[PDB]
Amino acid sequence: GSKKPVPIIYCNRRTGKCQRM
Repeated sequence: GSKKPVPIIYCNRRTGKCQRM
């Protein structure tokens, strides 16, 4: 989408780890 106003979980392949953004 455009933005993520929700503290949902996201997997950052760059750092090979999922966090909250």
